[PDB]
Amino acid sequence: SGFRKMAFPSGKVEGCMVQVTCGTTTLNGLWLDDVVYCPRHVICTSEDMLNPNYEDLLIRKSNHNFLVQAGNVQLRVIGHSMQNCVLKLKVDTANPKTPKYKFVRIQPGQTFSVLACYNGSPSGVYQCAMRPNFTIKGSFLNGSCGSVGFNIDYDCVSFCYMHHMELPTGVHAGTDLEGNFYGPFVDRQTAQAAGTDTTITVNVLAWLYAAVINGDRWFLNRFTTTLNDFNLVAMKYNYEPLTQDHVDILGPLSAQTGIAVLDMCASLKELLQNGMNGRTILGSALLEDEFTPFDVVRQCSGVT
Amino acid sequence: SGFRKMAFPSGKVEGCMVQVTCGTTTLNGLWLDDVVYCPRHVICTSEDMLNPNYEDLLIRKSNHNFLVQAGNVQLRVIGHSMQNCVLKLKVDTANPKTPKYKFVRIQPGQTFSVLACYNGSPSGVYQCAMRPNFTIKGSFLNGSCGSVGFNIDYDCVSFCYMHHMELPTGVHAGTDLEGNFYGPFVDRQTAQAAGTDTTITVNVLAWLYAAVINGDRWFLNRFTTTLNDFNLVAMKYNYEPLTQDHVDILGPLSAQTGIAVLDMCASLKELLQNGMNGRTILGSALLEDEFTPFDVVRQCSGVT
Ligand SMILES: *CC(=O)N1CCC(NC(=O)c2ccccc2)CC1
Ligand SMILES: *CC(=O)N1CCC(NC(=O)c2ccccc2)CC1
Repeated sequence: SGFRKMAFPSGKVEGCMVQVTCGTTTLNGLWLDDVVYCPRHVICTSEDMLNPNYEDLLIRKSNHNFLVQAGNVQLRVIGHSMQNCVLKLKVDTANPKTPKYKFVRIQPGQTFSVLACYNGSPSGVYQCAMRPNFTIKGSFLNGSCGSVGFNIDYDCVSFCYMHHMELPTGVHAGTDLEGNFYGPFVDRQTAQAAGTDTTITVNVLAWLYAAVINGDRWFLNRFTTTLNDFNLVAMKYNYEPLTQDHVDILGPLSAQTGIAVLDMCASLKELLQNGMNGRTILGSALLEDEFTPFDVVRQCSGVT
Repeated sequence: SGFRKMAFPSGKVEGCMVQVTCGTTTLNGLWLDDVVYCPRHVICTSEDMLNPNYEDLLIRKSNHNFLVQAGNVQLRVIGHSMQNCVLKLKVDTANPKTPKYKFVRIQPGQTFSVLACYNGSPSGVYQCAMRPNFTIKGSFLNGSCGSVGFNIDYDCVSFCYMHHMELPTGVHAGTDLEGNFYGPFVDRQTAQAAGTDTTITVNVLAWLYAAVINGDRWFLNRFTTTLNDFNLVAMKYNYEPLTQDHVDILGPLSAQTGIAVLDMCASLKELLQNGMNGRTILGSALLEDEFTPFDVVRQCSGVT
């Protein structure tokens, strides 16, 4: 029993983190096979970052200007290219610790672990979600750019995120590992405001299932609802619309608990309308939305 | 910016987890040097667990009854002893992945990372605290016993916890790595009830500092208090008494923010008396008490 916000074990990814220095800027790179991936803003002076022309800035850079250090050993750079907003530094040595890996582009609502690094050294690991506004709510200080987000399927690491930007509101923007930003954000120090941070309805319901499975049941009630009725209340409270696809995805948790998805919807409706009344659910005073249905089944069944 | 519940990177500990089977019971062991550490209840039948005599049960066990598997390779057991509530299985091979390590016994209020494992395989990592009642609030299913709690100081892993027991109330009890239970708990299926789960006052204050550092400031007020006055309000709300030692420990966060510890005490007093009024602090609707002052400085300065 018990239910915790849980990160993937980080060893496989720890084995891929290096330090990248270009001029006076140090941040993190990802070493997979003979390629090191890093944010292209490594080539910027703080000055450049106001309106950088990356193709023009890159012309002034040679392979020998990209200092790549794995622990205390230097790596030899034999090539460099820009793909979107990442640099790919080709090195003469394949990472001997390369795990099986994929590059995946996740959807909003999907969760992943972040290994926060500084100067290519891991500081900690925590669980995130891609927000509906395509931001993430991270912990990232100067030097943490190039930290990555990942899922693990048994022995295969799926890299979904590389950290690039803090918005003036203290939320975070980055890319997939092809260097394409999640959402409308750019690697430029400009006016960029996040949209509405809506709540991931399907994740909340999954977490309500996790609560029942673990003994927290006070919020169960005698009511049901419809998708359309529920969605009226979702709209008013800035929750994502619930689709039949979301209902279908919650089917296994429905099966295990014997609580129909739409009955659990009626519980969530009352919680939105009435509040918690100073009570808690799995040690939280608000409705948690950074557990996917997949996360809940994984943790409640003990997958490794 | 940003502040997240953050676990230590888990690679160093992943490299120490093995599977231990005695009869029909499988759980996790910790392989450091040529010793595998595991809960002595591995030798129990579910039946034994009502009133086990461990010395008598152990007589019926030989080295060859302890099946120890590191990934897919079996380890040869050449010795076994009981120390308190752990078994030490001597193996003929030193773990080549042994990190620098210590065994430490932590105090209530101190935090640590747990690497949840099943059949010697890591499933995830999360941050905990030793509760004032000497329980922890974990996520532990059947097969997770022998999972360990740790801190990392740069390159040295300090092992503080091994998972042994779930109480009927869904909270968790275990040992240090000398096999001594935290608190009054025993490895017996009996009536064991946790005491008052009081709030770790010094941790809450540390987290309030983390909030100010990261821009969440609405709860700052025009008031101050005294240790004695604050402690009257702490008592009523089941908070640990605040000592001068705790004030001294918060000094650096005091220095950095320029908010006197006793002013921050007056903020915490008003929050206890008035509630959150539907507002949040670092994305939480309750006062977080599983960040130590040390955790807050570490994360806010980016130590690796
Ligand atoms: C995220 C990361 O590690 N970095 C990106 C930000 C870099 N610093 C700056 O360019 C900067 C900070 C503040 C004002 C102006 C410029 C450090 C590396
Ligand atoms: C924690 C862990 O991995 N284990 C301890 C509990 C073991 N199961 C039992 O002895 C048991 C469970 C339920 C009823 C009776 C006995 C599995 C291993």
